[PDB]
Amino acid sequence: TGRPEWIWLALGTALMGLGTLYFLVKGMGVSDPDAKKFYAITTLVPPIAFTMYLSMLLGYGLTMVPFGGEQNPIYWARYADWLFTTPLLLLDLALLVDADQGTILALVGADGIMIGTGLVGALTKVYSYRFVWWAISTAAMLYILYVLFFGFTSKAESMRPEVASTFKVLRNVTVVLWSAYPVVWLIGSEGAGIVPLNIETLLFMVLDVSAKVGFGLILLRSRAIFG
Ligand SMILES: *C/C=C(C)/C=C/C=C(C)/C=C/C1=C(C)CCCC1(C)C
Repeated sequence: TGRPEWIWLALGTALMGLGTLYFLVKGMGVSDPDAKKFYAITTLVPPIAFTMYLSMLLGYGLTMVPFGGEQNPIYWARYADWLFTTPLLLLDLALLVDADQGTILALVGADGIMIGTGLVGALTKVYSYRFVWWAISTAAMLYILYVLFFGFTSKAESMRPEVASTFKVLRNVTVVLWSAYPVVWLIGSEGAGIVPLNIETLLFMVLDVSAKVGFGLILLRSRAIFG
């Protein structure tokens, strides 16, 4: 076919593939057991994004959903990707500040609701209900951010400054990048259709890559990962 944003899918697959190998390589030359924990988790995040980007580049994970008088193109492979990568990122932040089991389970659960309702909204045919789902998905997100900001940050103070300070950088990159997603969804293909798919795809890879490979790098090159 050759859709305009394939170029962006091509750069997403590429960046994610590099990050994967570099983390893999760096992670298997590490003997520390906790370092090993963070490395296994993080190195798992980019490959999952890689395959989902590949398929899309190659033509899968796309479906035409009717609404607005149009047959709209929704890249659902995007959710099959985030469903597994967002909770692995949360877990990565949660292990850092020694979050409790209830917090994690709730952060991950809340995270399950967000990608699920978001997907249901991306699939919904009554135009206005799409925004209802989008609404529930976003509120689930605000709960997660509130927890990362209010809860986690507090427990990171029971950690060394090197640890509390690697966390606030990662928590900040997460608050800023996550904040953007619901807005992209809104003004683009899933929502208003103001921003065309090709610019939306570009916006999405820039965030996906910053939030994954960007997040991983900062985390795995830190000394705070060591037990
Ligand atoms: C590697 C991928 C990351 C860090 C993805 C983060 C994705 C989000 C924070 C997505 C959020 C969404 C909403 C708040 C509502 C509408 C639909 C979503 C799934 C785009």
